[PDB]
Amino acid sequence: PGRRGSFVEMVDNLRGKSGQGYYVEMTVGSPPQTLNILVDTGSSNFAVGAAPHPFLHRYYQRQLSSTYRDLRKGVYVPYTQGKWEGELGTDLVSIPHGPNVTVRANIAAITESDKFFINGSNWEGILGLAYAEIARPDDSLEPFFDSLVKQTHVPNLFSLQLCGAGFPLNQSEVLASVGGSMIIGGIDHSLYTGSLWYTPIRREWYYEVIIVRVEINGQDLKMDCKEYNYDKSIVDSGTTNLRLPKKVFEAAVKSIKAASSTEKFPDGFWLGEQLVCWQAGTTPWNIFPVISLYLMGEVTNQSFRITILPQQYLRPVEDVATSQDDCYKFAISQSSTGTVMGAVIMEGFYVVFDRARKRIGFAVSACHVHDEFRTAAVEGPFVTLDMEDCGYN
Ligand SMILES: CC(=O)N[C@@H](Cc1cc(F)cc(F)c1)[C@H](O)[C@H]1C[C@@H](OCC2CCCCC2)CN1
Repeated sequence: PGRRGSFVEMVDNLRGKSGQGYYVEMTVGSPPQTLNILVDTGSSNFAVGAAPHPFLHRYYQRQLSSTYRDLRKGVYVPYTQGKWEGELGTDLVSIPHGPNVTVRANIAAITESDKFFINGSNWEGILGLAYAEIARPDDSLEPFFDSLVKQTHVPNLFSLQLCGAGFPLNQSEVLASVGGSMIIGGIDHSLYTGSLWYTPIRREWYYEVIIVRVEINGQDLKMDCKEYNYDKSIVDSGTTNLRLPKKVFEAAVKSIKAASSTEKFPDGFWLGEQLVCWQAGTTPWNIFPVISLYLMGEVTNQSFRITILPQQYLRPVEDVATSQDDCYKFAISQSSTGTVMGAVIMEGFYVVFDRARKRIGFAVSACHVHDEFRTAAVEGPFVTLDMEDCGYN
């Protein structure tokens, strides 16, 4: 059958890009104050700029909201990239291109920050979509999505289609372009092709999953599967890269270098610091390998795999000389806090965060970037044994 799209009001409600984040429009307070908010499945606090900042064009003004409630408590959140400090309160919140509901939610009003806001990102806050376990100050601060589900009839699920352009976008182009969809309360069948395959959420804190095998162009990386999930593996729209545990990163880059060895790239490229450029239209996608991550299935002893292309893990960037060349940075990097399946990997797929059934679904995205010879893929099943042993304790 033809796939129908039943969530038209929410399709195309995101803007942004992998490097600076994808955001959704929200309103806070009464009368409504419109703010653009970063969608972050890797944290659990809803927070907004609430004081002037050189990178903010607007911010939440609590004194102008008749529905604001002061919780008289400070909050601090330290992320990988940056950090902020603020003041807790609650207020009425809505998503204009979302469900037609208004809920009272916890809001951290950011008063101080460091390396948090991004110049020209066009967002002024963050929506942490993960679970209360990782909320600051503690798990008693109910996250936004929990409030939404408790106060309304919205089903306990959301899905994300992050759309990478495959070329650079300046601030103006981001403003005028659609960056994807966040479907709150459902799955929109127009956003993917093929089947949805589900992996269990191991524990409800981050959106933690278990990787059981890694291949580079079909070649098994052949590491003990616990290495892939040391000390966790998470699905995170708030991180740009695919980040891998140090040892896995070292093995994967050695394999990616070997597969792409018809061209030599500088160390700075592989360290994700330096861009590489090709003459317009000549990027040699075919010399770079595909990367497959096998994920634990819902059926005992079954796994499935998701496969990405270099069009996902090579992130388009503007040249230092703004020429006609096509330039990119390598968007796979090392981590000391486990695997992070960031935005550049989520760009290949429509990802379903099925909280009700404690599982994450993946399907090939209808907006993934590819070429005439290869596409991203989601395939299965594979008979995989002792998959629970892949989890790190
Ligand atoms: C690059 C990075 O830090 N991304 C942030 C969002 C983000 C985006 C951005 F543009 C600027 C930022 F400062 C932050 C994500 O949350 C990452 C961070 C890491 O979780 C940390 C814990 C710390 C304890 C509370 C829960 C979160 C995994 N998910």
